[PDB]
Amino acid sequence: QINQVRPKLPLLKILHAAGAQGEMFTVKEVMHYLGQYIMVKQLYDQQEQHMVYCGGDLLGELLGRQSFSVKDPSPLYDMLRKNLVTLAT
Ligand SMILES: CC(C)Oc1cc(C#N)ccc1C1=N[C@@H](c2cccc(Cl)c2)[C@@H](c2ccc(Cl)cc2)N1C(=O)N1CCNC(=O)C1
Repeated sequence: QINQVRPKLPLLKILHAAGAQGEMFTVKEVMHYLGQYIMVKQLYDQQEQHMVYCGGDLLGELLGRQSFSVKDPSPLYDMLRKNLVTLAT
């Protein structure tokens, strides 16, 4: 057993649509399922594989924006700030 926290139903949907290893994880575990989700869903640019385009996806509707970069993680962590509680203080 993991001994960690469950994100809300829409966010858990992204992670399960990716194939997550439970319903209880840390920020660093939950966000790893986004990387595998995009790699399976191939939501990145043809020109820039590290640039992500979630427009029309559940992950995009949940982000509230069609795009972010592997070099700019900020809006993911902000979508977690209010969806997911962590050990961090
Ligand atoms: C899925 C595409 C976009 O990912 C990549 C492609 C490239 C290129 N060119 C370079 C890097 C990745 C990358 N970098 C990480 C990452 C770590 C920390 C922060 C962030 Cl934001 C990203 C993580 C990932 C995790 C969450 C998300 Cl939301 C998206 C992507 N991520 C991967 O999931 N990877 C890299 C390793 N092998 C794989 O098969 C997939």
